[PDB]
Amino acid sequence: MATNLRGVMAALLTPFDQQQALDKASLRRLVQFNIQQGIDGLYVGGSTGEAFVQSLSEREQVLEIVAEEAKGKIKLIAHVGCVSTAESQQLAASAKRYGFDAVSAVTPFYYPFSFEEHCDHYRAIIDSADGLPMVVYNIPALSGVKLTLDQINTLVTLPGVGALKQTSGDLYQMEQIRREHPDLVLYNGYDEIFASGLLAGADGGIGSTYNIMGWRYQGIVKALKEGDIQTAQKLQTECNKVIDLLIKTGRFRGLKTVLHYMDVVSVPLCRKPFGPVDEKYLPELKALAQQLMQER
Amino acid sequence: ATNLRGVMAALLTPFDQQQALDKASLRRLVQFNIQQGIDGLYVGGSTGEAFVQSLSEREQVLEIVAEEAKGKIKLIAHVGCVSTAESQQLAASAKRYGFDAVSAVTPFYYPFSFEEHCDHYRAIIDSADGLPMVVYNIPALSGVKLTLDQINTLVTLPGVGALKQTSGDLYQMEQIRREHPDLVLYNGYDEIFASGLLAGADGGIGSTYNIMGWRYQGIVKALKEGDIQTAQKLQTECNKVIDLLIKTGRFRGLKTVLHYMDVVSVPLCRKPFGPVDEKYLPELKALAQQLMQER
Amino acid sequence: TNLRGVMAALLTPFDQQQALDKASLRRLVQFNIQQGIDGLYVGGSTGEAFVQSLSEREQVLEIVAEEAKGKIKLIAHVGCVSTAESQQLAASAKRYGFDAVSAVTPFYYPFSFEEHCDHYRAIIDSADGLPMVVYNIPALSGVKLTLDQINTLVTLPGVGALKQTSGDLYQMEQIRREHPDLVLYNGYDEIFASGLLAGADGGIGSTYNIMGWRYQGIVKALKEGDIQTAQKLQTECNKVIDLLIKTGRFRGLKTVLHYMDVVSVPLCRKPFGPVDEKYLPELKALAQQLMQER
Amino acid sequence: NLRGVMAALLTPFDQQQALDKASLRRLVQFNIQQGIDGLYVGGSTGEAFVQSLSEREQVLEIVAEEAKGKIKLIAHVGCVSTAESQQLAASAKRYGFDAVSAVTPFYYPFSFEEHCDHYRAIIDSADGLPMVVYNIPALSGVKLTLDQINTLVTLPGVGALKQTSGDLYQMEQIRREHPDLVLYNGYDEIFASGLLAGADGGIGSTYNIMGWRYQGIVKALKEGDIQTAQKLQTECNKVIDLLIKTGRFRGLKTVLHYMDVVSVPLCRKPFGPVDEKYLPELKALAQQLMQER
Repeated sequence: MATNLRGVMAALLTPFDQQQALDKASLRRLVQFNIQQGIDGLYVGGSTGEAFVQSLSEREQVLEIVAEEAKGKIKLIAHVGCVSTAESQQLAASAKRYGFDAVSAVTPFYYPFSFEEHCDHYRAIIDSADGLPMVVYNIPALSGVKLTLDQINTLVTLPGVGALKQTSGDLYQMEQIRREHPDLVLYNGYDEIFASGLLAGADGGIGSTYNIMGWRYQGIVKALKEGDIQTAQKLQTECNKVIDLLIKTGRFRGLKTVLHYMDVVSVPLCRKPFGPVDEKYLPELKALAQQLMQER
Repeated sequence: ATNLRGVMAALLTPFDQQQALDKASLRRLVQFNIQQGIDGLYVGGSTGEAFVQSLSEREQVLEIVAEEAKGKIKLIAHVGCVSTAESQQLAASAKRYGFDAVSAVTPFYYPFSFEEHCDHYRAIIDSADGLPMVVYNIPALSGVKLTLDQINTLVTLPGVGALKQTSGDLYQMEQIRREHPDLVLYNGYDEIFASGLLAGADGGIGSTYNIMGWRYQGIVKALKEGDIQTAQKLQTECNKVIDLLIKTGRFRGLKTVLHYMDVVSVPLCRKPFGPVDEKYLPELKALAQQLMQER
Repeated sequence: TNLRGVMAALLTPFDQQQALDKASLRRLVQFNIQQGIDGLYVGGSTGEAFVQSLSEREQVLEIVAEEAKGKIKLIAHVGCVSTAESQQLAASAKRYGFDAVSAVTPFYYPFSFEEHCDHYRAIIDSADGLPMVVYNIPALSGVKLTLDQINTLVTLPGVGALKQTSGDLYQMEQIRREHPDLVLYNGYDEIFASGLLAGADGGIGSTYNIMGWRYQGIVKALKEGDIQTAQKLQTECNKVIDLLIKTGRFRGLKTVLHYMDVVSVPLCRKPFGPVDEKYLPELKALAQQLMQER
Repeated sequence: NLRGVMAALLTPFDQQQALDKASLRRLVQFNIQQGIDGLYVGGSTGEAFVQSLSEREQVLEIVAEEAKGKIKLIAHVGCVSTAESQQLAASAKRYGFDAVSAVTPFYYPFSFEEHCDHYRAIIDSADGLPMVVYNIPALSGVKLTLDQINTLVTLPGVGALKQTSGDLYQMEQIRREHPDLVLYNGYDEIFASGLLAGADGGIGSTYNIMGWRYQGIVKALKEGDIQTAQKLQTECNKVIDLLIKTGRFRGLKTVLHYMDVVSVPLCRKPFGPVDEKYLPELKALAQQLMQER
C-alpha cells in the first residue's frame, strides 16, 4: 500500500488563465476534485498536461504545486520526459525533491533514435530519479516510436523500472506482457478499452477522462473483480458515449470545458495552436457536466 | 440454434503430397470439428487457403463440407474474390449446396471506392438468393481501411445478417455493438477472444478453433457465468498456443498438430507457403498430445 | 538486342457482357505499335489480370503474341498468389514465344522473404529460358522489401530486369549504383523524367497506351541534354495523369481509347464502376488533343 | 531573392554538451568560404529540439553577427507552441535575418485550420520577414494534402516552401500550381531529380561538407549536361550512404572535426557517439573533400 503503484490514476490537465498562463487556483481545485472522487493517484506533466507546450520551469511549477496539494493523500507520478536527456534529468531531480512516488518518461521523439539510445536515455533518467521507480511510457501513436515485444521486455527489466504505461490498443501484446511479467505494474492507456484492457492483463490505468468520471473506471475494476460482467460492460459503454463526444470536441479542451461547468476550472482553454471548443458542442458538454454532477 | 451467433471454426483445406485436395482428410477434419462441439464452420476463407485455389477447387470444398455437416452445424460459405462475377458464382453454388449463409472479404489489391464496395456486396447478396451475408472486415490483409460510418452502412445493407470483425480495435468493436444491438458480431483475432466478447462481440470465427474450439466455448461459458478468472486462464492458454503457431507459421502449424492428432494425412500448405521447420516438430507433437489428453 | 525501353502496360478491352473483346484487343496492340512503343507488358495490374481466370489470362497472352511477336518486345506478367498457377502461365508464355516473364510479389498472405525467393525460382524454372522481370510494387502488394532484399531478388539465377513501381528515387539511384547493367523500368508514369535521371533506363506504364510517344520523347530529350523539353513533356503527361486520377485510371484510359476509335466498350470489370459521366467532356477533348498532336 | 542552395546549419557543442561558440563561428565562416548561398538556422539539423528557447536564440544571434549581409539567413523558429515560435520569430527579426521558417507543429494532432492560424500568428510576429513553410511528414507525422499545401503557401506573408518529401509527383504539382514559388528540395539524396521535377533550390545538412557539389548539379542541369549532374548526385549519395550508417548529424560533425572546423563532434543526448568502426571511412572522406576543394 505504501509503495504500490497499481491502480486508477488520472492524467492531470493543466488549467490556464485568460492570458494562457498557469491558473494556480484552478489547478489546486482540480487536484482536490480528483482526490474527492476517490482516484488512486495522479500522473502529472504528461501529454494530457500539455507539457510539450510548456517550458521546463512551467512544468516544475505544476509538479511542485501538485505535491503541496496531494503528497501523502494519493500516489503521485511525475512525467519528466523530454526529447533531451539532460532536460529530463533536471525534471527527475526536481520530482524527487518535491516528494513524488515515481517518475515517467515518454520515449524521446521527433528524431529517430536507436533502441540502445532509448535504453541509455531511461538509464540516465533513472539515475537522476535517485530511488523513484521509473514508469516506461509506450505511446507509439503520438511518439511515432514503434517498439517490438522483445524491446518492451528489455525496457521494463531495466534496473529501476517499476511500471509500464501501455497506451496501445493491441490487447494480444497486453496479454503477452502480463504473461512475461506477472508482477509488473501495467497501466491500460486507452480509456475507451479499459474493461477489455484489464481483462487482457492490465492491473490499472492512467487516462485523461478520469478527471471527470474516474469513479466509473473504479467501478469497472470492482465489477470485474466481483465477476459482474454486466455492470463492467455497462460502465465501459457509458464511458465510451462520453469519449465519442470528447473526440468530436477535442479531448483535452472538452474535458476542461466539462470541468469548467462543474465549477472546477475558471477558463477552459488549451494553449495555441490548440483552438477553442466549437460552440455547437456546448449544449452537450453542459448537459454532460450536469449529468455527471447528479451521478456523483 | 435459430441464429448465426456462436463459435465457428475457420476450416483448413487438407492437401496431399501433390498439393491436391485430400478429400479423406477434409471429411475427417469436418467430423473432428463437429465432435469438438463447434457451433459451425466458416468455409473457403483465408484459413482455407482459398486465395491459392481456383474457383472450381473452392466450390469442390463447399460441396464436400455440405455433404458432411449440412443439418448438423451451421455452415458459412466465404465466396469472396476480387472479382464480383466470380464471387457471385460461388454464392450461387453455396445456395445450391444448402449453406446457411455467405460471406465476402472486401475486394482487394485494386483500390475501390466505398460505393463500389457496397455494389459488390449487393451483387453477391443477389446471387446468394436468400442466404444472409456476413460482411468480412480484415484491414491487415485486405489493405482496405473502412471508417466506422462505412462499416455501419455495410452492415445495414439489405440482406446482411452479420459482421466478421478481424480487427484488434476494441473501441470500434464496442461502438459497432452500441450502434447495432441485435447484430451477429464475430470476433476475428483468436488471441483477443475474451476481450473481444467483453467489448461487444457475441461469437467468433478463428483458425485455431480447429484444434481447441472447446477452449473458446469455455471462455464464452465462463464470461456468461461471471467467472472472469476462468475466462482469463483459458485465454492465456490459447495465447501460449498462438505464440507457437506464429513462430512455426499458423496454417501449417495447425495442420501439423492435426496430423499428430490423426486427422490430416499430409500437413502441407500450397506454395509459396513453405513447410514447417523441423526444429518445431517436437513442440507441435507435444501440443497435440497435450490437447488430446485434455479432451 | 535487349529488354531496355518504353513498354506500355496493356489494357484488356471487354465487351458489353464483361467478356474479352478480341477485336478491340487486337486494335489496341496495333495502335501501340503504331505509336512506336518498344514493347508491351501483358497480364499485369493494368490488364485487370487479378479479376480474370488463368484461362482468360492465357487467351490474352496468346492473342497479343499472334499480333505482335517479332514486331516489338513482349513481356508476360504471369504473377498469381499461387506459385503453381504462376508456373502454368509461365509455361504458356514460353509456348507462345514471349521475350520474358514477370511476377508481382505474391500478396494477401504474408510470406517470408525466402518464400518469395523460392516463388520466383519456381516460376523461372517454368519460364524455361525466358528472363524474369522482378516486380516491386509495395503500394498495391503490401510487400515492403529492403534494398538488400531487392539486390538479392535481382541477382537470382534467371532474373534479367526489375520493374520498380516506387517513388523512392534515392533507392532508384542505389539500385543503379549496385547493378550498372541491370534493366531498370520506372513504374510511376508521373515521375518518369526524374526516374530516368535517378538511374532507370526505361519504363512500364498504363498511360503509355494513349501517349507513349511523349515518354519516348522524354528519353530522347534527356539523352540529348535537353532538360527543358524533358520537363515540358513530363508536365504535359502529369496534366493528363491529374485527370485520369479523378476519373479512375484504367477506365479513364479505356474511355480515351474509345474516343480514338480503338476500344468499342470502355468498361472495366466489376467491382470497378463506370466513369462518372461528368468527366466525358474532358476525356473526349483529351482524345481529340492527342490525335491532333500525334 | 531566397532561391538557392542553402546549408542546414549544425550546432557544435563541447565535451559537456554546451554550445561551442568558437566552433559555431568557424562553421559559419567555413560555409561562407565554400560559396554557400545562405544558411537555414535552428532547424532539425541544428538539434533545435534538444535545445531550450534561450539556447536557440543564442545561436541565431551569433550566426547573424557572423554572416548577416554576406549570405542569406533563414531562421527556423518552429516549436509545437505557437507562443514559443512567436518569441523566436520576433528575435530573428531583431537579429536581422532575411526570413523565418516553421515546421508544422507536432506530437499533438492539430486540425489544418489550427496549423493555418499557427503560421499566421508566427508571420505576424516575424514583423515583415517572409515565412518559409516547412513540410516534413516523416519526422512531424503531419501528412498534408496538395490542397492544404496550396492553401499554406498562398497565405499572406509566405514566401517559400521547404519540401522534405520524396514524392516527386507532388513536387511537380506544386511547381505547376505555383510558377514563381521558391521551392527548396529537402532530401539531399534526390536533389538532382527534385530539381528536374520543379524544385529551384535546396536546403540540406550535407551542404556543410560538400555544398559545392549541389551548386554543381544546379549548374549542370541548367547547361543541359545530364552526365555531370548524375555523376555529382551519385558521389553525393555514396557519402549519404555512409552518413546514414554512422548517423547523419554526428557523421557530419565528425568530418568537420577532422577538417579542424568543429572542436568536438558530439550531438546532444539521447544521440549517442559515432561507432569507432566508422572512423577510418570518415577520416578518409574528410581527406578526400579537403583535397577536392
